Amino acid sequence: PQETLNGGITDMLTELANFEKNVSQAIHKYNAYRKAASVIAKYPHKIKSGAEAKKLPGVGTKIAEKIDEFLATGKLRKLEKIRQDDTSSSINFLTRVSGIGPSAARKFVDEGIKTLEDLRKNEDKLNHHQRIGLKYFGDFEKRIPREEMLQMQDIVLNEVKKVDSEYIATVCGSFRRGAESSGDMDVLLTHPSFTSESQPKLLHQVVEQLQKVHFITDTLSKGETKFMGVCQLPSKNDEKEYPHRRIDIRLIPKDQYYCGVLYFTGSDIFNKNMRAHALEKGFTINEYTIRPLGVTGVAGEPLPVDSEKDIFDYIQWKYREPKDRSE
DNA sequence: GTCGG
DNA sequence: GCTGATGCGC
DNA sequence: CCGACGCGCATCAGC
Ligand code: NA
Ligand code: NA
Ligand code: NA
Ligand code: NA
Repeated sequence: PQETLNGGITDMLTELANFEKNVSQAIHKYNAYRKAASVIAKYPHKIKSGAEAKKLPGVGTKIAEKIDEFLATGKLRKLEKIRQDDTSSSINFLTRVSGIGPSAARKFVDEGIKTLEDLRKNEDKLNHHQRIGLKYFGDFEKRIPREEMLQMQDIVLNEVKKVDSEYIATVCGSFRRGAESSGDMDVLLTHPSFTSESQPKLLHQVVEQLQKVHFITDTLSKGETKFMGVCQLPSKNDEKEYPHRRIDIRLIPKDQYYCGVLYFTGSDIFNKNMRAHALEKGFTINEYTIRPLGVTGVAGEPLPVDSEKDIFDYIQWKYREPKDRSE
C-alpha cells in the first residue's frame, strides 16, 4: 500500500494518537490509535467507509465513525478544534523535546512556556536531559542514512576492540535487519568476564574511549549497565558537519547476550510471532532468556544460549536471517 | 479505544 | 541522609 | 461488564 492510499486516515489517527499520549495522558488510547493506523496503513485498498475499516483488527466503532466523518467532510471537527487549541497544541508540541514528557510539557505550558524560544529563555527550569534535547531538537528528529550508520559502526567496533579485544559488540535495531535508514544507534555489549552470576566498570571503559576519540559528545544518562547519549561522525574536512545522533549502549551478561540481540533486533512483529511460537512449543522467551514450561505452566531454569541460532533450535524454528525478520 | 474472557 | 515513587525513554 | 493493553537511570517526594 502507498501513503496516498489512506494517508488522510492514517495521518488523522496518528495525530489523535499523539494528543492522547501527550495531552490527555491516556497511553492505552495512544496505542489503540497507533494500532488502528498501522493495520489501515497495510490495507491494500482505498477505504470507502468506516464499516469497511471496522473489519480490520484494531478498528472499532469509534474510529469507524471518525473515518465516516473524514470521508464525507475531509476532516474531523474534534481534531480541527484541538489543533487550534493554544494550550493543547503547545503541550503536544513540547513533548517533541527529548526529556520533556506529558508531565513536564503540561507544567511548562501552565506557566507560560510554550515554544522552543520560551524553553531557550528558561534554561534554569530544564534538567540536564531536557537541555540536551533542546540543543539537538532538530538533529534528533532527522533520520540516519545507512551509510552513516556504517561509518558510526566502524568507529564503535574499532574503539570497543581497542579497549579490550574480548568485548563483543553488536549494533542492533532495524539497521541490523538491513534498513536503509535508522532513527538512532542501539549497541549491545558484552564481555566473557560478565555473567548473570558474575566488572562494574566494563561499560564505563567503553563510553570513556568513545568520548576520548570525540565520537560521543553528550551523556543523557549513564549507569553500570546502560548508557544513553549523543554522538557525531567526524566532519569531512571543510565540508558541513554531520548532525548529532542518539546512541544507546547496553551492557548485558554473556549468558543473556543473544536473547538480547534477538530481542533488540526485532522487528516487534517478528518478536511477537516468535514468542507465540515458543509458547506453543513449551518455551517462554523474554529479552533475557528462554525457559522451558512445565505441564502445569511452571517455568524452569533458563536454557543455555550461545548464539541466536540456539534460540531458534530450541523452538524447532529454522534460523532466520536478520534481513528476513520483518515479521 | 479496542478487544475478549 | 536514605528509601521508594514518579517521569521518561526505550 | 470491565480489566488488559517491563525496566534502567535521573530526579523527586516523603521521612
Ligand atoms: Na475491528
Ligand atoms: Na519528549
Ligand atoms: Na516525544
Ligand atoms: Na586483547
